[PDB]
Amino acid sequence: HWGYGKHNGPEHWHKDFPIAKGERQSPVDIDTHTAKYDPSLKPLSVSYDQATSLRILNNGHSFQVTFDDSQDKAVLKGGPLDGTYRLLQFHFHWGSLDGQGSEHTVDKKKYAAELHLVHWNTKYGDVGKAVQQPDGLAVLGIFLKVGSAKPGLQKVVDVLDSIKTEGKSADFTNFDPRGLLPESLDYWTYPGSLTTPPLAECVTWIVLKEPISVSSEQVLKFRKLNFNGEGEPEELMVDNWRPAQPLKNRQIKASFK
Ligand SMILES: COc1cc2c[n+](Cc3cc(OC)c(OC)c(OC)c3)ccc2cc1OS(N)(=O)=O
Ligand SMILES: [Zn+2]
Repeated sequence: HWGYGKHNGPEHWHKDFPIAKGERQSPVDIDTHTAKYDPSLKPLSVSYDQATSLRILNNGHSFQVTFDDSQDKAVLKGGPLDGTYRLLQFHFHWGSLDGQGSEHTVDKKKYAAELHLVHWNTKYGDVGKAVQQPDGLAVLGIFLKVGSAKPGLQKVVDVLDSIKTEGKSADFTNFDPRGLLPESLDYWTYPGSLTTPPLAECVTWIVLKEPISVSSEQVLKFRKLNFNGEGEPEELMVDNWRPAQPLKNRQIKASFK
């Protein structure tokens, strides 16, 4: 089954998921000199004041915080989107070294990690239906660089000890995702896919220009999670990122000049 190792990593995924070689795969390198300023793009509207986090889970390839998406509590709208998208979860991708870990790159520059906030289009009623649609999901991507600590991330960092191995989960209530956002909401956008299997091409990507800073002590605690389940040979959860895919017939648009 798929993963990020030598024998089951991204270069192998196409054998189980032929769409891995598709026309709108993610992530991509963002070439800042060929991205196109689009003045018709609206500002992002991020309404997270009513968010209700539920649980944090090690799913064997990442860790994720899940939210209550049974109502329009935490929604994303505006930008390139039509309609309302509800926040479902966030998770991270990170590296074994501070020079790698992000999935998207900017002028070939890799960041230490990348935060994905996954939202689904309420027009489709449930996330399972949305993944079958070209505009089903919107993923907000935020880069992490190593520097000063990010205080709003520390509650996540402090609980990772309790979900060290695959399948462990814990109650994780009253977490405010607004503490993870950069100051500016300037963004690039392009049509893309999930970066994990089944790699469905259902995502409007929104990648923020401004990275957030995290401390070396914060990101080191990511690197001590395990891919394996408890009682299996230990395997540190690092480099759980898919490399950049061909842009093919797509245009990256920028909201900022
Ligand atoms: C942890 O990484 C991810 C978890 C995801 C989890 N989901 C949830 C999901 C995905 C589904 O199908 C793919 C579902 O229908 C089978 C479904 O029914 C409830 C729920 C969707 C997209 C995801 C994308 C993810 O990665 S990414 N990098 O493309 O944002
Ligand atoms: Zn992701």
